[PDB]
Amino acid sequence: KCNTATCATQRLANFLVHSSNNFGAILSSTNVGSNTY
Amino acid sequence: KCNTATCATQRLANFLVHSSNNFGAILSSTNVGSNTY
Amino acid sequence: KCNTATCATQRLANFLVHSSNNFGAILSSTNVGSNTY
Amino acid sequence: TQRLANFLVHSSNNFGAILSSTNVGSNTY
Amino acid sequence: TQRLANFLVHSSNNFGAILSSTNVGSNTY
Amino acid sequence: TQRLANFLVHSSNNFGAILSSTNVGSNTY
Amino acid sequence: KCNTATCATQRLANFLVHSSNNFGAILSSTNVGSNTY
Amino acid sequence: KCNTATCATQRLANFLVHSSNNFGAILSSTNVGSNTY
Amino acid sequence: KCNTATCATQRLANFLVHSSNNFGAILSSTNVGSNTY
Amino acid sequence: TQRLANFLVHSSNNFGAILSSTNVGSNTY
Amino acid sequence: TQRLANFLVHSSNNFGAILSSTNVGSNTY
Amino acid sequence: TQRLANFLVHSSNNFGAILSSTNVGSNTY
Repeated sequence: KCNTATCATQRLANFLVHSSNNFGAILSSTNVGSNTY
Repeated sequence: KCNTATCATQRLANFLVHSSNNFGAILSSTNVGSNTY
Repeated sequence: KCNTATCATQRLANFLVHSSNNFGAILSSTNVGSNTY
Repeated sequence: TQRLANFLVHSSNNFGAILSSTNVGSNTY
Repeated sequence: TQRLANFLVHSSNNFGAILSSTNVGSNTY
Repeated sequence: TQRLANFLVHSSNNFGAILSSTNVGSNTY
Repeated sequence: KCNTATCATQRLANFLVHSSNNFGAILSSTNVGSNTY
Repeated sequence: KCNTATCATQRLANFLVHSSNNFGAILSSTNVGSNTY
Repeated sequence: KCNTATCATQRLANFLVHSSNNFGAILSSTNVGSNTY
Repeated sequence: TQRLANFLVHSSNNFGAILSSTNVGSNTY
Repeated sequence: TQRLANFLVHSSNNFGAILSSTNVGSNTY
Repeated sequence: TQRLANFLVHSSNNFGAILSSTNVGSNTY
């Protein structure tokens, strides 16, 4: 390939595997800036 | 390829796998800026 | 390819797989700016 | 035997500038 | 035996500028 | 035997500038 | 007057004299909530 | 007056004299909530 | 007056004299909540 | 001797909910 | 002798909820 | 003799909730 001069190479292999198998109950509440009076 | 001069290469391989298999109940509430009086 | 000079190459391969198989109940509420009196 | 007398006088005299804001139960976004 | 007397006088005299805002139950976005 | 007398006078005289803000129950974002 | 019992008296004499004699120039600007772009 | 019993008296004499004699220039600006861009 | 019993008296005499004689220049600026960009 | 090449691609794919507020020069009272 | 190449790609993929507020030059009272 | 190459890729993938507030030049009272 670069036999003679100045050859730069960045090799990036990124693999992401997000898996959620929910055989059940997940409950979530996000209350940002909310208020209860 | 770049036998002589100044060859740059960025190689990016990105693979993302988001999988959600919900065999069940997911409950979610996002209350942003909301208010309850 | 670029035997002589000044060759640049950005190689980007992006693969995204979002899969949701919901064999069940998902409930979601987003209340932004909403208010309840 | 209750003898009750209540006398109330409210007197307001503005000779200038009044600015008022009340937000019982508001939300400003 | 209840003898009750209630006297109320409200008197407002503006000689200038009044500005008022009330938002019982409002939302401004 | 209750003999009760309540006398209340409220008198406000502005000769200049008044600014007021009240937010019982508000949210400003 | 109240020789025997339970006499109450509130005596209020209020006198207000606002006088402005302007032998000259008064300039005033009230800009409430106004905006200039 | 109240020779025998329970006589109360509040005596209030209020006198206010606001006088402005402006033989000259008064300049005033009140900018509440105003904005200039 | 109250020779026998329980006689209370509050005596209030209030006199206020605000006088401004401006033989000259008064300049005033009140900028509440105002902004200049 | 200027040789100029500018290539720009903007690609936006919403698969869900987007809420946006911009107040360049506003005032909410 | 200027040889210039500029390549820009912006790619945004929302798969969910986005909320944004920008107040360059605002005032909320 | 300037040979210039600039390559920029911005890629954003939200799979969830994003909340953002920016107040370059604001005032909240």
